[PDB]
Order: sequence, then structure tokens, then C-alpha cells
Amino acid sequence: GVIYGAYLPNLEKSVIPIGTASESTEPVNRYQIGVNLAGDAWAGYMSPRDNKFNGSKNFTNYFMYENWVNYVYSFMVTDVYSPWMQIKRISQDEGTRNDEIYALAQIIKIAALHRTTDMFGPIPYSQVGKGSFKVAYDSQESVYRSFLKELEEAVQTLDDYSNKSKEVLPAFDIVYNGDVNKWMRFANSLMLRLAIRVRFADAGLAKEYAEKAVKHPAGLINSKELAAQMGKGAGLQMKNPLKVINEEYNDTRMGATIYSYLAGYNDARAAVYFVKNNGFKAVRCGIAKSGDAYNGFTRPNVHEDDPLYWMKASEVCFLKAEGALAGFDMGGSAGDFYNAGIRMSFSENGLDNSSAETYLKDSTRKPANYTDTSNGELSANAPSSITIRWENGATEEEKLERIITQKYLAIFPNGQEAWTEWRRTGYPRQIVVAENKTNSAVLIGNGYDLGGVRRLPYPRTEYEQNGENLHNAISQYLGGVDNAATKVWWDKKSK
Amino acid sequence: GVIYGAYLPNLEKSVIPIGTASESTEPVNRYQIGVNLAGDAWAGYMSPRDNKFNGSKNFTNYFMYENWVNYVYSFMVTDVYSPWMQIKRISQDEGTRNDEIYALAQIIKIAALHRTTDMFGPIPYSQVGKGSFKVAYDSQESVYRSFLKELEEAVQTLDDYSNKSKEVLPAFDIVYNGDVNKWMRFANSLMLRLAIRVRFADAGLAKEYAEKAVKHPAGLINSKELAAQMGKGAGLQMKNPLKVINEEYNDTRMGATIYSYLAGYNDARAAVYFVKNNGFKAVRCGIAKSGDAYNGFTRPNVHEDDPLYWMKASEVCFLKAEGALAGFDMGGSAGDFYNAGIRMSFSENGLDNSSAETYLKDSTRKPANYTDTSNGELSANAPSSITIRWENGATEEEKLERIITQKYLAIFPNGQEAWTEWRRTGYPRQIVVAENKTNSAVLIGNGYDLGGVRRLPYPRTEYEQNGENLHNAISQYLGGVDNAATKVWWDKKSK
Repeated sequence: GVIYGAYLPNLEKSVIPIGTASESTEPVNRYQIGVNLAGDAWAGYMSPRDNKFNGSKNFTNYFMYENWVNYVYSFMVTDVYSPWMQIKRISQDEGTRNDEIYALAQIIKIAALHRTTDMFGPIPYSQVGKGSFKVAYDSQESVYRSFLKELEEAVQTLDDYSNKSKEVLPAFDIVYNGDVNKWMRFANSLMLRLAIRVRFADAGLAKEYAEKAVKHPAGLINSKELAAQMGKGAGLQMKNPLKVINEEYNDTRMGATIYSYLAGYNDARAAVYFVKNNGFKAVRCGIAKSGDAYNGFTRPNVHEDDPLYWMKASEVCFLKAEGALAGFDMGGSAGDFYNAGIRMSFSENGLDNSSAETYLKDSTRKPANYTDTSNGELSANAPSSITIRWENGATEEEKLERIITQKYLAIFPNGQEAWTEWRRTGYPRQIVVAENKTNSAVLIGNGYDLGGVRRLPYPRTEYEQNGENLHNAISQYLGGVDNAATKVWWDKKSK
Repeated sequence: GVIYGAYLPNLEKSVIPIGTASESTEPVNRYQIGVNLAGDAWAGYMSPRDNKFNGSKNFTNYFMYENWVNYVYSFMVTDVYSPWMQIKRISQDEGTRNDEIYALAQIIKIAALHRTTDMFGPIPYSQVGKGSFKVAYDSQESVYRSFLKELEEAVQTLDDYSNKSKEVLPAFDIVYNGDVNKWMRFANSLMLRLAIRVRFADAGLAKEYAEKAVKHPAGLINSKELAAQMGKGAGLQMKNPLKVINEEYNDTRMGATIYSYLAGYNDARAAVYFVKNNGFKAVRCGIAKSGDAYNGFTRPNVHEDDPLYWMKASEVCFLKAEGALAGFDMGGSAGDFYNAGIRMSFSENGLDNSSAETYLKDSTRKPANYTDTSNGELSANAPSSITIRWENGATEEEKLERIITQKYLAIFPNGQEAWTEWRRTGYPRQIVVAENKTNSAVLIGNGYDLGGVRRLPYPRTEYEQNGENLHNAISQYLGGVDNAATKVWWDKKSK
């Protein structure tokens, strides 16, 4: 189906902004603003070399700059829906239906849009594409319930189709070259992520779908060869946007928060994730303009053709570890999946198993204090004292802290997901910002269950062209307060 | 002989509108308005792809559009009586009579006109032919009593004639190529249908003629090869009107009501009646204009030369089942005929007996709930929970429900008969309309014994040229109220 060759790659490139060589740097800018200066900053992975953007008032110090919010909404909504609608029209609304192609597009749409609703809360969803320019907003709750149901339906369609053929649009699928089995595994894995996410809002919904995902006969992403990633596929070569931000823009450095954990635990992944050289030097997030102060500080270790991962195998293990802790039927104890998650992450990073075993038995090392050699006034104490080695007799919160802190280290550099899990659980504990220049009521907080960016505010463009519908969503679902301090539906632990 | 070649085929083509390739699309339009958008809709077999007809105010949402009623009355009355009167004039009212030809013409006339009176109630009948277009109406009761007596006399005439010759106008009869024996079987089978129809209005009349039909030595339609159909005959090839409505007009889709039963029962006839693809997607009747929403939804599975059936063999089994349930001497139990009807329908649809046996022994499957994936507001619960397998200890209503629901699936796509039987018994229980734009006091009702279209109102043409006679019929037989909420004589159970 050559007709789908234009839309499918574009839809996949919209999940996490990325493109080919001819297409690059433009989407790199979307990645820089929507991920590198957003979730990466707020989750403590990375900090700008120099906080100079917009007169030093930007996402990194909690100033929700209007131009950036308009931009992010645009590429997280319009760029996802446009190619999806065209695939839906051709595969479902013209001639003979092609359900397998629609099931594929649905899986990719949810891979993109779960990040969008996690970012903003309520979003246009069920009413999109029904002939109206002004579109009504769905509650985040209904969107998540729909995601879970759509993924299950998508997997069933592909499972029925697997009897007929093992491939769907192979010449145009960058992720798995059309492999139907790998798509079912990703869809099941994504369902598990989204089920765990809703635990605190609705434990019953979480149990239902977490158990469906782990019990489905098609399986889950359980090896690095099955990971959902954008690198080489369909004859194309994606270009890592973080490499461009690092080398060409010289705009990013190692974050103080992730340093505390990596350095404290003497973590062998530190040298894989960042260029160690003589030693690590990290930058604290939410600080004043510093000129050339952090030029010699640690940069991420990333190359031009390094794949960008929607989901790694190690993440599935930590999701099952938490599902086990939650009382769901995951087919194992929380401790066993936790240890397996650590082993998988080391394997994923090219580290040997002996190193992994020694690491997961470590019960003495704790997160390190942060020292800023350029500015001692920015030095901070370790945000946590949690150790690595699993303890069966630990409190439920301590068990959760370990699982999420280790998942956090495994899923690096996916700052969007790291930020979401920090919002949902409070982990890993962050080193709070040094300065707050917010225009959206954001609190410095305690780096755990209070404060930080809880969501992006809605874009001005929605106030200008869809104001009635936006007002209804804000009133119904955000308690009348459209700012970054307001919590989304699944965020039910924080204060 | 040649004299009858002009009138007999025209009379047979007027029973249910259909014609050869040269005279098609005009009769397709009669079939579309008189069956596809009337009985098929109200019985739940099919719904329009897009409800756009007459600014979305038409039969499907209970608006009895004047132009359509005039049209329907014209082809259900004038088109039947014209060729019949000429056959009568030549075969009875001129010198040497020909009783066998008139007998054949009578059977075909009743095949047509029982649908007309079921549609309108009282109609011109006994006073037709003598004086003008100003003809007095007969009560439906008198018309039915006459039908039953006329069929018996017709069969008696053909029986006497069978001793002299086995054929009548073989070169011009499209249905049975002049086979006198096959015509006698159809006459007896039609008598049975009309006998059971009058059960609730007059149980004595029903018993008399139901027993006459099943005891007559000529027999009934007891095999697929004896079915009364319009396809290949007398050297002509009829063209299925549903195929044209489906492919050329793109105007019809699977109904939500029939979906519930076919999908819920995992019915192997579903893929024979409709084009399955990945699965089924049905459309609810009585809804707003939807543009391209249902373009990809399920279409009927039908080809250019597929026969159109006046009566299938399996229906005879379901009529006997009910007759036995009513206490008549049918020569078997209700359960035995019920099961035979299911096996017969499976054979009629080219399915093996192993499928049929597993199906009729199914005591757990229930009709499915209806989900509209394009518009969640149109989703509905299953209208019934009746299961397939016969139960001797069930209530009399449950036994009737089973018989009628299975007859309904067996006689697809005969919407006229399906609608007539729903009005008479309330079965199968329907998914009610979503919107009611009625101009004729029709109630949404409960999909069972309350509401729905109870008849077509009389046409304006009759108010304009036969007003005095029409008024008398309305006053005497319809309680002074000519609308679609008023009931016809045989409709005695409903409220």
C-alpha cells in the first residue's frame, strides 16, 4: 500500500520528535523545548550549559513561556493527529477496510498522545475529526480508559491478522519493519505502563489492564532486541536529536539530581550515559545565567545514530515490580522483577552481568552530596539516602522508592516519562531549583511530594480559537485553575 | 398461450419489485423505498449508510414522507391489479375459459396483495375492476378470509388440472417454469403463513386453514429446490435490487438489531448474509445525518444474480412450530419443527449440518450489546437475552420468542415479512430508534409490544380522488385515525 508510505513514517516521527538527516535540526528544536528543557530538566537528568533562554526565564526556572507552550501543544497535537486522520480515512472510511493498518496506527497514536495528555491533562480526543473546527475536550480519565480499551482491541485485531500474515506495511515501518508480533508486544507493554499509571486514581482499572497485559499470550517486550525504538528501519536512518543539542548547540550538561544517584552508587552506567573523562561535574537546574561557568562540565555520551527509545525491556520489569507491590497478579515478587530490571538495564547498556550482580547486592552506598566547583552557593545535600539492595522487610514506600529510582536510571534519557513518574510517585527525590521565576504558581517544593511542575498550562492559541470548549475543560477538570501548579487526574498522591 | 406472455411476467415482477437487466434501477427505486428503507429498517436488518433522504426526515426516523407513500401505494396496488385484470378478462370473461391460468394468476395476486394489506390495512379488493378509480375498500378481515378461501379454490383447480397436464404457461412463468405441482406447494405454504397470521384475531380461522395447508396431499415447500424465488426462469434473468442499492447507490449497511443476534450467537450465517472482513460493524436505525461516518461499516453480501425469495422452505418449518405451539394439528412438536427450521436455514445458506447441530444445541450464548465506534452516544444494550437451544419447560412467550427470532434470521433479507411478524408478535425484540422525527404519531416505544411503525398511512392520491370511500374505510376500520400508529386487524397483541 504505497498510499500509506507518506503518513506512517510521519506518524511514527511524531511520537518523540525525530527525523532523517535531510529533515533534522528543525525537529531537534522541538525535542530541545519539549523534552530536553522540559522533562529532562524537571526530572533532574540534564541542565542547560548556560540558562540564557528568553532572558533566563524559561521552563528550567518554572517560567512557562507562552511561545514555547504554543509550540509544544502544536507538535504534540496537530503533528500527531494529521497523519493519523489520513490513515484512518484510507484504512477505515474508503472501500474495503484494512483493520490491521488501523490497529497499527492506533498503537502509534496512543504512544504519542499518552505523553500529550500526561503533559496537559484534558485534551481533544473523542471529538477530533467529526467535522468541527472547535473541538471539545475529553477528561484525562476518559482518555486513559479509552487508551486501555483501544490497545486491547488493537492487539486482538493484530492477533487475528497474525494467522494471515506476519507483516504489516513492512517497507514503511521504521520501528519494527512491519513485524506484527513485535507490535503486539509493544502494545501489551504500553498497556502495562498506562495501567500502573492509573493505580492511585483507580486501583480497579489498574488491576484489570495490568493483569490483561502480563497474561496476554503474545507477550511483552522482554529482551533488548524487542525494544520499541527509532533508529534504523524501513531503509531510513533516524538522527539522534540529543547529539545535535549536545555537539552543535552546546546547550546541555549532566543534571545534579541524576549525578547524586549515579555517583553515590558508583554506577557503571554513569560512564555509558555521560562522558566521564577525569570525573563527573554536574549542573543544577533552575539557576541564574552563568556564561561560560559550566563549559567544562559533563556532557551526555551520545552519537549521531544512537537509537531513541519509546520503551526499553528493563522498564517492563520495573512496571511488573510495582504491579506486584500493588497486589496485582504479575507472576512474581516485587524483589525478583526489581533485580531482573537492574540486570536487564546493565545488559541494555553493554555492561557485563558480574557488574550487575555486585550492584544489586550493594546495601551500603547512598546517593552523593552535590558540590558545584564553580559556585559553592549552589551545592546541595543528597536528596535521598535509599540504598540499592532490595529489602523484603522495608516499608511499602521504601519499596516503591527503590523500584522507581532504579527504573529512572534504566529509562534514561526519557525525561518525559521520568517527569511523569516523579509527579505520580515523588521518586526519585530531586534536588530542588535554586531560583523560581514562575508565572504559573509553581512551588519550589521539597523535591518529593510537594511542588514542581505538575503540568503545562494550556496554550494561548486554544484561548484564541477554542475558548468556549477550553473554559469548559478547565472548569470541569482543573478546578477552574489553568496553571502549572494544578494536578492532572492520575496525580493523586502529591500535596 | 402467447396472449398471456405480456401479463404473467409483469404480474410476477410486481409481487416484490424486480426486473431484468433492461428494466432495472426503476424497480430498484421501488424496492429501495418500499422494502430497504421500510421493512428492512423497521425490522432491524439494515440501515442507511448516511440518513440523508428528504433532509434526514424519512421512513427510517418515522417521518411518513407523502411522496414515498404515494409511490408505494401506486406500485403495491395499481402495478399488481393491472396485469391481473387482463389475465382474468382473457381467462374467465371471454368465451372458452381457462381456469388453471386464472388459478395461477390468483395465487400470484395474493402473494403480492397480502403484503399490500399488511402494509396499509383495509384496501380496495372485491369492488376492483367494475366502476372507475372510485372503488370502495374491504376490511382487512374480509380480505384475509377471501385470501384463504381463494388459495384453497386455486389449489383445487390446479389439482383437477394436474391430471390433464403437469404445466401451465411454462414459457412465461419465471418462478417455476410452469410446474403445476410446485405452484400447489407454494399456495399451500402461503395459506399456512396467512393462517398463522390471523391467530390472535381469530384462532378458529387460523386453525381451520393452518390444518388444511399441512394436510393437503400436494404438500408444502419442504426443500430448497421447491422455494418460490425470482432469479433464472422462463429464459429470463432477474437482477437482485439489493445488489444495485449496495454497490451502485452505496446506500445500505448492516443493521444494529440483526448484528446483536448474529454476533451474540456466533452465527455462521452472518458471513453469508454480510461481508465480514475483520469483523462486523453495524449501524443503528433512526439516527441523524452522519456524512462519511459509516462508509467502512458492514455491507450486505449479495451478487447480481442472487435470487429474491418470496418464500423459503425453512419458513414453513417455523410456521408449523408456531402452529404446534398454538395447539393446531401440525403433525409434530414445536421443538422438532424449530430445530428442523434451523437445519434447513443452514442448508439454504450452504453451511454444513455439523454447524447447524452445534448452533441449535447452544444454550449459553446471548444476543450481543451494540457498540457504535464512530459515535458512542448510539451504543445500546442487547434487546433480548433469549438463547438458542429449545427448552420444553420454557414459558409460551419464550417459546414464541425463540421461534420468531430464528424465523427472522432464516427469512433474511425479507424485511416486509420480518416487520409484519414483529408487529404481530413483538419478536425479535428491537434496538429502538435514536431519534423520532415522526409526522404520523409513531412512538419510539420499547422495541417489543409498544410503538414502532404499525402501518403506512394512506396516500394523498386516495384523499384526492377516492375521498368518500377512503373516509368510510378510515371511520369503519381504523377508528377514524389514519396514521402510522394505528393498528391493522391482525395486530391484536400489541399495546
